Amino acid sequence: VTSVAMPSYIGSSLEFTKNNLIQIVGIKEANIEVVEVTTAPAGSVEGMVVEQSPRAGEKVDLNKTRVKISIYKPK
Repeated sequence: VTSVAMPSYIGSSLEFTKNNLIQIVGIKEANIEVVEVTTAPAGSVEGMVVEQSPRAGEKVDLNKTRVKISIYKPK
């Protein structure tokens, strides 16, 4: 079975998170969706990962899972 635990990316930059998934975890670029969210916990920095699917430590299948990364982009 080619399923690993999802790293915790909350608080990291999008660039780090995307390239970690691709180069270290082995997720295909096609299976990463980036969404911008307008709200985030207090202290969040614009551009930072504030939510992720799968959640930290949950199963991610290297070929099946559609990874979703939410980035804080306030108005």
